[PDB]
Amino acid sequence: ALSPEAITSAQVFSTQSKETYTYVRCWYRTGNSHDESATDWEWAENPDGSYFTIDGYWWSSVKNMFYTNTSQNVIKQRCEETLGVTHDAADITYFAADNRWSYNHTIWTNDPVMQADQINKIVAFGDSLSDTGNIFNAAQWRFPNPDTWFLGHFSNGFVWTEYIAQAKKLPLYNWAVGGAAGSNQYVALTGVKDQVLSYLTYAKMAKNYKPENTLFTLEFGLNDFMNYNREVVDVKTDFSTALIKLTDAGAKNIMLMTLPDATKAPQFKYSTQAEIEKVRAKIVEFNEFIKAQAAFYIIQGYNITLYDTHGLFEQLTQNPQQHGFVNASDACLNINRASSADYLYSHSLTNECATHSSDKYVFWDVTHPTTAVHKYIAEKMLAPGAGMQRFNFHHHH
Repeated sequence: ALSPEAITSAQVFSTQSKETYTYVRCWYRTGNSHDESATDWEWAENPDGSYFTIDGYWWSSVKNMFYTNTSQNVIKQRCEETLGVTHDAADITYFAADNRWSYNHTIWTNDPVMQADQINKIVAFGDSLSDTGNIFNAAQWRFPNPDTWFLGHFSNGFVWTEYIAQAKKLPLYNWAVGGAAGSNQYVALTGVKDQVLSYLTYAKMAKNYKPENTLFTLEFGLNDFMNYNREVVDVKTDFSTALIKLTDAGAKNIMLMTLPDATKAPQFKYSTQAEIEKVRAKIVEFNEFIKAQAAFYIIQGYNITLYDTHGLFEQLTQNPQQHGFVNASDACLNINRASSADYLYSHSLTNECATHSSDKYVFWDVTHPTTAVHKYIAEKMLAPGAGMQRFNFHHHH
């Protein structure tokens, strides 16, 4: 496909010189709880009510990104003042757009010249456990259905990387691509190493970029073993290639996680016991490769953190009450089958899930965890002595 070395320094100068402007689309949850995924938007405004604009330049290889010097905190504030949402689950997100026909484009705040060693952004690689909108924009906002899945997330709200970024007051730049059944119809199945290569081309257009100051998150293989029936040896090769690529490019801070036992998801109520054991054995074997890769990069001198998401998902499915949940075996939504077509449609919650609330359910659909589970994983990764102390964070009064 495309590599950072294809981009010349003449092209970097030429792209950075094109100082233009764009508008910001402020999205918000219209409902007042995580049970309701529906979103709406308004354009960001200045304090006087006139349309807000950001100066900067655009760059892409095909999937445009806007680079600005306007701080991420300023943009969020402008969206919060414009919408004036008075409910608790506003879950506001913001994107660059010239007009109503444009899709959601990431805004990247360029780094300053005066830079030390503090973490100044989060960069996510992964699948439908991390995706915040990449398959959604490729599907022209049809997949997953925005009435039932929260604006491009394969959940009813924020994913675990977004809650980590909120807690650390950092921006999150997502490269994760949802590989859920039916995703292959919008973009062809590419490796996590292709997400690293795509990232690297965008970071080459960024100003004053120091990859040692990025917190990278990497989770892959769930969709590869669940529906793309990949072999452990091939996912191992794609995973290790990606880590060689990231660390050769100067990454120093990486967060890794084991895969949860996918076979516990409600979709496996419609599977054979043979398919259960086959999928489980792949995960168990691949988790041991994730653990070895982490220990290898710790000995090489990198700042690695590893989180046992698998151990947590066992505890959650074994005894959901012990962790603040009520149900760990059923889909909150009234979906009684495993079909790719179901992501194209809106669905009601079951009577049982409307009674307990989606915050008490482990699973949102037949595959994916609820936003409450994502928030729980983030809380555990954030806990004192759970590993994040090894990263250089800024303090905020």
